Amino acid sequence: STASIAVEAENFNAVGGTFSDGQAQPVSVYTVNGNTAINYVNQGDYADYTIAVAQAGNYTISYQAGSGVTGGSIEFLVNENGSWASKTVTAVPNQGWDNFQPLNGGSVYLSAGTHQVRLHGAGSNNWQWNLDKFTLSN
Ligand SMILES: OC[C@H]1O[C@@H](O)[C@H](O)[C@H](O[C@@H]2O[C@H]3CO[C@@H]([C@@H]2O)[C@@H]3O[C@@H]2O[C@H](CO)[C@H](O)[C@H](O[C@@H]3O[C@H]4CO[C@@H]([C@@H]3O)[C@@H]4O[C@@H]3O[C@H](CO)[C@H](O)[C@H](O[C@@H]4O[C@H]5CO[C@@H]([C@@H]4O)[C@@H]5O)[C@H]3O)[C@H]2O)[C@H]1O
Ligand SMILES: [Ca+2]
Ligand SMILES: [Ca+2]
Ligand SMILES: [Cl-]
Ligand SMILES: [Cl-]
Ligand SMILES: [Cl-]
Repeated sequence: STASIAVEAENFNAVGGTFSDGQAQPVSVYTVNGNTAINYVNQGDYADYTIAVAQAGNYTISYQAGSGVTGGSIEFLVNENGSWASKTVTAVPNQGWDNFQPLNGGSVYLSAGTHQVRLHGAGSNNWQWNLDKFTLSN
């Protein structure tokens, strides 16, 4: 029942958000030290991903995330029949914008099938976090 699904944060299907950050898109892509990541993530911004899951299970979520402020949090949601369902919310340690560190994001039950997942800038700060990737492990 072991399984591992790595998702590159830059590989979102769509991004969204109201915060006026002056960029072409509400969330942007950059590279640092060979790591391609999303940045300019503000409060209320989000990134959507479509994920195929062959093996049903209670997956553990790990993020390769950094932040340069206090009050950034990653909320992981799944779109369940046209309504977003909040799964976990994880504060991101303030250890530097480009300093990605493994971050435990809790667990989420995923059935065998295809899931729309959203990562949302849920924290209190105007500025939230940068993200290299996340992994779902069973
Ligand atoms: O004698 C007094 C008077 O003197 C006059 O000469 C002055 O004009 C003065 O006026 C004051 O001046 C300052 C002090 O009080 C206010 C007053 O007007 C004024 O305060 C400043 O106001 C600015 C707007 O005009 C700003 O708000 C400024 O705050 C800063 O603005 C920028 C720069 O540093 C940050 C700070 O908030 C902010 O930058 C953003 O910071 C984020 C972290 O908080 C983050 O780094 C953002 O960048 C992102 O970082 C990572 C995630 O995504 C990317 C992205 O680049 C990257 O990977 C960053 O943009 C405020 O101090 C008279 O009183
Ligand atoms: Ca933004
Ligand atoms: Ca990446
Ligand atoms: Cl990917
Ligand atoms: Cl939680
Ligand atoms: Cl769950």
